[PDB]
Parts: sequence; structure tokens; C-alpha cells
Amino acid sequence: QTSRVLLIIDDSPEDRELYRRYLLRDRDHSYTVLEAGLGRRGLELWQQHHPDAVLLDYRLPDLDGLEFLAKLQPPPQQPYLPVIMITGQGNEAIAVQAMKAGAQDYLVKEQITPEELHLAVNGAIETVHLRTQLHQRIERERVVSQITQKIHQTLDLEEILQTTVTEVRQFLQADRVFVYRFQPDFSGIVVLESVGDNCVPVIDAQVEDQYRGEDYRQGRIQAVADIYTAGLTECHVNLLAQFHIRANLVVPILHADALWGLLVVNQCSAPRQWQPLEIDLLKELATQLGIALQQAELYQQA
Amino acid sequence: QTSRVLLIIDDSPEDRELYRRYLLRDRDHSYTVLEAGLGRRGLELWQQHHPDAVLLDYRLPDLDGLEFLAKLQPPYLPVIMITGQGNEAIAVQAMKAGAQDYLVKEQITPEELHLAVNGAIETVHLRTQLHQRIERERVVSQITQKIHQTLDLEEILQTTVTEVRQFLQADRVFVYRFQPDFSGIVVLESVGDNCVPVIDAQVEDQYFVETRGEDYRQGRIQAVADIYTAGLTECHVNLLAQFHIRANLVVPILHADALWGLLVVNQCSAPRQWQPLEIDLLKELATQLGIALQQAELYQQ
Ligand SMILES: CCC1=C(C)/C(=C\C2=NC(=C\c3[nH]c(/C=C4\NC(=O)[C@H](C)[C@H]4CC)c(C)c3CCC(=O)O)/C(CCC(=O)O)=C2C)NC1=O
Ligand SMILES: CCC1=C(C)/C(=C\C2=NC(=C\c3[nH]c(/C=C4\NC(=O)[C@H](C)[C@H]4CC)c(C)c3CCC(=O)O)/C(CCC(=O)O)=C2C)NC1=O
Ligand code: BEF
Ligand SMILES: [Mg+2]
Ligand SMILES: [Mg+2]
Ligand SMILES: [Mg+2]
Ligand SMILES: [Mg+2]
Repeated sequence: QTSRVLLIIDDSPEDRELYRRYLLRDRDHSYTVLEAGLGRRGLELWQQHHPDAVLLDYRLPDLDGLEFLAKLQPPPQQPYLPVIMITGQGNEAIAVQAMKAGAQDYLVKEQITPEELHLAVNGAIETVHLRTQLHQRIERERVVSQITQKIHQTLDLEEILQTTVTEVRQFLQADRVFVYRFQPDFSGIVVLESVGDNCVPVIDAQVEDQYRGEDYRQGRIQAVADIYTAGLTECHVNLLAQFHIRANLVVPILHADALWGLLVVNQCSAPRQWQPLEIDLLKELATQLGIALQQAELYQQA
Repeated sequence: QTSRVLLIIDDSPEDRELYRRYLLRDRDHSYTVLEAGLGRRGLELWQQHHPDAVLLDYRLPDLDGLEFLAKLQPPYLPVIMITGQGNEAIAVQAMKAGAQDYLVKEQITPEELHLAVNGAIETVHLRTQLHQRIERERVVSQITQKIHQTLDLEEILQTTVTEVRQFLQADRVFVYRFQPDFSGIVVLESVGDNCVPVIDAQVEDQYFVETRGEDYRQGRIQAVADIYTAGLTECHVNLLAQFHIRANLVVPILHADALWGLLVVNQCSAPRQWQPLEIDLLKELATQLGIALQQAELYQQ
């Protein structure tokens, strides 16, 4: 089977073949290798087939490796380049500029062993992952921290709610995020919504659906990757599909101990396996809303 | 020109000297170089100096490279294994044992060495930041949870103080509440044995009665690494010195727009540089305490 897809860009065919053979010496992974001899073709292959790692030559006919890294645009989800510059025509200065341009590692051509190549590719892939994890931790901290500041400033509840749904949708890159407030009637209306183009907006287009909030009062969440494989009742499925909802993430909002409403995230383009980081964030945000809700009524009865 | 401390562990005096000369050629960092010809002394020097990076020769008289790594106790090792050509099998085992990179003794160039040392420090730094952020988020979440559950100030304060002292691994954290006349009084305190408790022994300082802490009220933060090198006023350093305070971190706690108190962190065993991430953590927590203060005050009325 294929475990890793790797893109080699080098105007030397024999050099590409050498890497190809060395990679086969790796007993941990099986590499599928894309080859390109020109920088522009390398860009096309990268953009089209999303290799897990890139071996990038410095001196190429159409453009040098440094120009290449500058043109290389990383996908929103993981914005770091798994690129290893390998050159027989380079120095520590080019190495520094390569590292600055987004390369993860830098190798001299003559000294490359199979094992060195393996570890450089492993290191590049792992380092990109590491930077990505750190990148998201920072963004998650910013979102949570921003809401805390708004509560502390005693900003109106809906501004806090509007900021919440907007910022959490941008972070998750989801198609729709909305707050679903319950009434004393136990009826619920979508109070607030942040929606892209993949979803049918429901803020206005909405007639009431009724439910048993035993789980949501207990603080339990619903994490559905695919509405068609979650074993939902078909009526429930029909309703979600009617709004093109494919993946569903529901987090309960608790004011006092009463169930106030729901913090809901939707993917409408395709199914989506919700990740621990994403769920933990929504939970924290839900808790903060519960705080803001309590502050609101204490201020009102003052 | 930031300073770096590197530990070289090799039983060949000529090899150690060679790498030393190679490190010095790098002009982006100034290298303090420590040397050990035996693994035992290497481990010893590692324990004492906490070097930014380690060059570990595989073949030592008393250990091999892999045996060395196993004897290490950190959270991630900035170790570069140095092995001879033909022994690349050892290199793979080394990575799985904690090493960040490896070098082939015969193909060692100064440029190559610099990249490896940079990369090792870079990678270890990233994991440390990631680990710190995960821990940092846990502390913010706990205080967020307790505020949502109860409006009990002293318990929220207690949880806060206790939690940030453990995260920072500081010698003392305490809350300094103001009186209406802007006299202060340490109301809560979490402390180890490195710092003598000041919870009942407070010397009442009245600096703030003239100033009414207006600077702190706007959001001034004090982050002093060493009270003896911070250019503090002679009377101020002596007060901190009385309580063995070496490093000082003060963040204002504000209820609404009025100064309420101070969240203070002390290092007493040694000078301590306060990191942006650490400072940011205290800033957020003071904001959280202000929120707790707001609801607790409204709860009474
Ligand atoms: C704009 C968006 C909007 C929604 C999403 C909404 C209704 C809606 N129905 C829900 C659940 C549900 N709704 C139904 C069932 C039904 N629903 C029906 O319209 C039926 C009559 C019925 C079949 C009996 C069920 C079974 C659930 C899940 C209850 C549970 O197990 O938690 C939920 C919470 C769980 C989820 O979102 O998946 C909502 C928010 N009304 C809205 O305006
Ligand atoms: C247990 C620990 C404890 C402390 C730290 C405390 C007093 C104390 N004095 C402070 C500031 C200060 N204290 C002084 C001055 C003085 N202070 C004096 O005791 C003098 C009489 C005097 C010289 C005139 C000054 C000038 C500051 C201002 C520090 C600043 O500007 O941040 C501060 C806040 C800033 C800081 O901690 O550096 C405290 C908490 N009393 C305590 O029980
Ligand atoms: F032609 Be490449 F820079 F080895
Ligand atoms: Mg070339
Ligand atoms: Mg040796
Ligand atoms: Mg290397
Ligand atoms: Mg690395």
C-alpha cells in the first residue's frame, strides 16, 4: 500500500532516480514518487496532488528553488511547507534563505545516504505537523481570550454571541455555526447564525421543530461525522438534509443549571470527523457563554 | 547575538576541539562550550548546566550512545548523535530514543553542524511551546469552569493562585487585595519552601496611598528578572530582599475600571526571565478574576 506521497523536483533525471532508489531502502514507509524537472511543473503537481513531502532542487532551469518556495502556497488547514531543499550547488547562506522561505531541512547532494534521506523526510513531515499543532493552539487561545475580554468589558450579550459564532466558524473553517436558544415553551429558535455558501441559511428560513434534553442538561455533546451513518431517526435525517447539513456538532449552553440553548456547528460540503481540539474549544466557549449569561441577568436585576 | 550553551561528549580530545572550532565559526550565536570525555561526566554536566544542545559521540569508553540516551531524565532532548560512517543503523535507533538529529563523523562540515544544532534547538523549542500551551489552556479552562459553577471569590482565587504556581513552577504566588485607602494586604498565598511565607508576616507597605495605584489601574505590569539589576529604588529592593524575592511578576486585578488588587509571582531561588507566554497567562487570569469579582459584587446587591 501507499503510506506517503513524495514530490521530487530536479532538472537531473539521474538524481531523481537516485532518491527514488534510496527511498525504497526505507522499511517504515512505501513512497509514491512524483517527478518534475522544471519548477513550474513542480508547482502544478504540488497544487494538484498534494504530496506529503517535497524534495526541491535549488538550481532549476525556469526558476531557482528559492523562487519556488515563495510561490508555493500552503493549504489553510496545514500552512507549513514539508519541503526539503537538496542541492549540489548550495551554501549555508542559501540554506539559511531556504529555511527562512519555509523549507524544513537542507541537504547537500554528495553526502546523502538512504538513511539520512529517510530521517530528513520524517523530520520534515513531523515538523510541519508540530508547527500546525502549535498554530492552532495559538488561534484557539486567541478566540477564547477574546470572549473573556468582552465579558469582562460587560459588552451586550448578542455582541458576545455574534463574536463567538463568527470567530469559531473561521477557526473551524466550517460551513455554518449558529446559536439555538430555547424558550419557556421548550420551543427553540435560531437566534444567531454565521454561514458560508455551502449551506442554506436558516436564520430566516425556519419553522419550529420540537424534541427530552436529559443529555444536554448533563452537558453531553453530539458529534456526528456523517448524518447517514450516525443511526439517526430518518425524520431527524430528513430535517438535517433539508438544510444540506452533512456533519453535525452540537454543544449545550448551560445558564445556571437550566438548559439555555445549543451551540451548533455544521459541515454542508462533506462529512467531517470532529477532532478533540475542536470539541474542547466549543465546550469551553459554551461554558463562557454560560458565564456571560449569568452576568447579564445579575446586571439586569441590579 | 544570543548566547548558547553546548555540551560536547566525546572521548577524543581532538574531535572535541574540532567541533569547538566549528561552533565558533557560527556568528549568529555565541557558544559556551562544555566538554566531557566520559558518558558519566556527560550525564553529570547535563544535569548541572542544562545545555541548549548536546553533541553525543556514539562510542564512549563507559557507554554507547544509546545506553546514554536511556540514562537521561528530563521534556525533550536536544541531542545530536555523532556516529561513524557505516553505522547508520545506530542513527535510526537514536532518533527513536530521543535524539533530534545525527551526523556522520567523517562528513562533518561546519555548515552542516550549524544546521543540526539550529534544527535540534528549533524542534525542541517547538515541542516545549506546544506542551506549555496545552498546560496553559488547562489552567485557563479550570478557572473558567469554577467561575461558571460558583461565585465564591476566595475559592476561585485559591484555585487560581495554586494553579499558576504549579504551571510556572514558581516559588511563590499571592493575591494582594487593596483597602479603600489603598493600603494593601496579602489575602491569599501559595508558596514552597524556597520562599519564606509572607501570609501572616506582611510588612505593611504604604507606597500606594499617595499614588492610589493609578499606573497599575491602567494596566501596568511589572516583570523583573533580577531585583538587584532592575534599577529599583533602594528601599524597594531591600523590602523584596527581606523576603528573599529575587524575580518579580506583578499583574493588576481590576474590578470594573477600578484597581482591586495585584496578582504577584515571585522567584526566590534564582533570577527568572518572565516569558511573554507566561505574562500573557497571568494577564488572562487577572481578567478572569475581574469577571469573578464582578459577579460576586453584583451577587451581594
Ligand atoms: C435551523 C435549524 C433547525 C434545527 C436544526 C432544528 C431542529 C432540531 N432538531 C433537533 C433534534 C431532533 N429533532 C428530532 C426529530 C424531529 N424533528 C422534526 O422536525 C421532526 C418532527 C422530528 C421527528 C420526530 C429529533 C429526533 C432530534 C434529535 C433528538 C436527540 O436525540 O437529541 C435538533 C438538535 C440536534 C441537531 O441539531 O441535530 C435541532 C436543533 N430546528 C431548526 O429550525
Ligand atoms: C510580602 C510581600 C510584600 C510586598 C511585596 C509588599 C509591598 C509592596 N510594595 C510594592 C511596591 C512598592 N513599594 C515601594 C516603596 C516602598 N515599599 C516600602 O516598604 C517602602 C517603605 C517603600 C520605600 C519608600 C515602591 C516605590 C513600590 C512601587 C513598585 C512599582 O513602582 O512597581 C508592591 C507592589 C509592586 C511590587 O511588588 O514590586 C508591593 C506588593 N508588602 C508585602 O508584605
Ligand atoms: F542543480 Be541543484 F542546485 F543541485
Ligand atoms: Mg539542478
Ligand atoms: Mg568515541
Ligand atoms: Mg540534517
Ligand atoms: Mg529538525
